[PDB]
Amino acid sequence: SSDPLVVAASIIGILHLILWILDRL
Repeated sequence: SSDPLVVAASIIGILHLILWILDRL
């Protein structure tokens, strides 16, 4: 639904950002 999709997308973006920061370090 509209509430679960936006939450899922947000978690995905956060995980990608964390991975990128770990690679830069």
